[PDB]
Amino acid sequence: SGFRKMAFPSGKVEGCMVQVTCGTTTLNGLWLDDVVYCPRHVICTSEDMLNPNYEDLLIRKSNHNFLVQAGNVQLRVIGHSMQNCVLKLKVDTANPKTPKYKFVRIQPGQTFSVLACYNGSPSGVYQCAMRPNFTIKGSFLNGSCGSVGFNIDYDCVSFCYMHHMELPTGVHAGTDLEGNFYGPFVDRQTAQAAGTDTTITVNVLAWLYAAVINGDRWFLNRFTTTLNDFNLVAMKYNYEPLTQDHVDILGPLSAQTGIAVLDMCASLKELLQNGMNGRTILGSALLEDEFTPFDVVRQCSGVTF
Amino acid sequence: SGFRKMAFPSGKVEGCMVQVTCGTTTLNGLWLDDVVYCPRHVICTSEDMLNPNYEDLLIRKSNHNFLVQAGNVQLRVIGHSMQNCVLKLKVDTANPKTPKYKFVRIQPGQTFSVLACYNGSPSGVYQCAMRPNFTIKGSFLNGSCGSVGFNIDYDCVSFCYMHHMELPTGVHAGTDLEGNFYGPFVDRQTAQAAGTDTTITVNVLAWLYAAVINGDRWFLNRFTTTLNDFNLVAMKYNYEPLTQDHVDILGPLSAQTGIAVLDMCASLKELLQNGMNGRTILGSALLEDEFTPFDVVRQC
Ligand SMILES: Cc1ccncc1NC(=O)Cc1cc(Cl)cc(O[C@H]2CC(=O)N2)c1
Ligand SMILES: Cc1ccncc1NC(=O)Cc1cc(Cl)cc(O[C@H]2CC(=O)N2)c1
Ligand SMILES: [Cl-]
Repeated sequence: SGFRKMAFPSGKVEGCMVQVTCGTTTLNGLWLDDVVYCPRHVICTSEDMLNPNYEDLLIRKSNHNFLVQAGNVQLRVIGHSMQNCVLKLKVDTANPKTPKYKFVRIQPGQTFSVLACYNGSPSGVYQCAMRPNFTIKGSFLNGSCGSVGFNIDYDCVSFCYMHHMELPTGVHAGTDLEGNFYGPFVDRQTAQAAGTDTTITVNVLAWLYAAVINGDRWFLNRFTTTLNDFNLVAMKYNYEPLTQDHVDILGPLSAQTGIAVLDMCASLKELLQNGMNGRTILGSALLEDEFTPFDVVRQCSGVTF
Repeated sequence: SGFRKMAFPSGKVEGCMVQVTCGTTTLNGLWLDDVVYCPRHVICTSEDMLNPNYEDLLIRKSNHNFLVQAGNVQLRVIGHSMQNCVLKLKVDTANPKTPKYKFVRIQPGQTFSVLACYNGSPSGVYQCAMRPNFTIKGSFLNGSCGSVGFNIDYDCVSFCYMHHMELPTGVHAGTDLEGNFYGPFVDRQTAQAAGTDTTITVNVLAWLYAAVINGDRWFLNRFTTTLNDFNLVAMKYNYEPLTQDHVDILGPLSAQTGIAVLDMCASLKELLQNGMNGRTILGSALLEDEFTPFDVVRQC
């Protein structure tokens, strides 16, 4: 019993974190095999950030301009190249702690664990979701750039996020490990704002199933709804549309609890139109949308890594 | 910016998790140096769980009755002893992954990270607080016993909790790493109930300071309060009394934000009276009490 916002065990990722310094800027790097990945903005001064020409800034750098520190050992940089918004520093040593890994680009609503780092040292781990507006509501300070997001699928770490910046609203933006930004953001010190966010409907339903599994049923009702009527209500409340794929994905949770997906949608519609009436669900007075259906199944069944 | 429930990176603890089997029972163990720590109830059968006599059950076991598996390697048990409710299995190999560590017994309101495990394998990491009623609101299933709670301030892991059982309300009870239970609980399947839980007042104040540090001030007011008047009000909402120790602990956060502790207490009194009126504080519609003053300073 119990339901917590749970991150993946971070050990496999901790063994990959290094410190990258270029001039006065120090941030985090991810060392996998003989390459260290980090935000390309490590090469910028404050003035360069206003309007950087990264190819021009990079051509002026030599290998010895990048200091990479893994623990208390300095790694030798023997090459450097840029892929989109990520800098790749070739090092003379393959990371002996390199886990089985892959780089995956996730979709909005998908969750992942973030290993927040400063100076190449992991400080904390938290679970979060890629918002529909492509930001993450992370917890990051200056020096956290290069911190990564990941999932574990069996014994393989799938790296999906690298931290680059904080927007004026306090939310965060970054890229996949191929350097492609999530969202309409650019790596430049310039006026940028996140689009209006929406709630991840399939995740709220997953969390309502988790609440039922944990003995919280007050919100259930005798009603059902069509997918189209539910989507009309979802649009009204700034909830993401629910597709048939979402319903299919909620199939196992629906079969385990005996609450059809459209039956749970009728509970969600009533919750949206009426509120919770002073009550809570899993210790929350708001509808939680940062647990996917897979996260709920994983936590309620004790899957290990 | 941002404020999350943040756990410590679990790597240092993952390298210590092992599987311990005694007969038909399998649970988790914590392998540090040449000793594996685990709940002593691993030696119980179904028939032993209401009134086990652990000294009697343990005297009947030989070293080879305990199977310890670290990854895909079986560790040889060369000794065994019981310390309170923890069993200590001496093994023939020191854990090469043993981090710098210590055992610390925590007080209610203290937070820690839990590395939930099954069959010696880590499943997930989350953040917990030791409730005022000495239980923890964890996420644990059958097989999670022996999973541990810890803090890693600097590079030293301070182990503070070892999971032993789930009470009928769904909350969890366990011991420190010296085997002493937190709370009035016993490792027996006899009827046990947690005392009425209360909100950790000092932690709610810490989190209100975190909200101010992160730019939110809507809940502030022009009022102050005496410590005694605050406690008289707060107790009516099942909040823990705020002591002068707590007021002192909030000193740095008070000095950083410019809001006196009793001034923040008046905000809390008003929030308890009015609720949030459709507003949120750090993305929450309820008052959060699982961040300590130390956690707020570390994260913000
Ligand atoms: C200080 C901090 C805190 C947390 N996480 C990260 C950081 N660091 C930064 O944001 C530094 C930075 C890097 C880039 Cl590529 C762009 C940038 O300005 C953009 C952000 C916006 O809206 N204009 C600023
Ligand atoms: C099933 C489960 C789920 C999560 N975490 C742990 C578990 N396992 C247990 O609770 C097993 C267990 C061990 C002990 Cl030492 C005592 C016990 O019964 C006490 C609890 C109560 O009210 N009487 C029960
Ligand atoms: Cl609501």
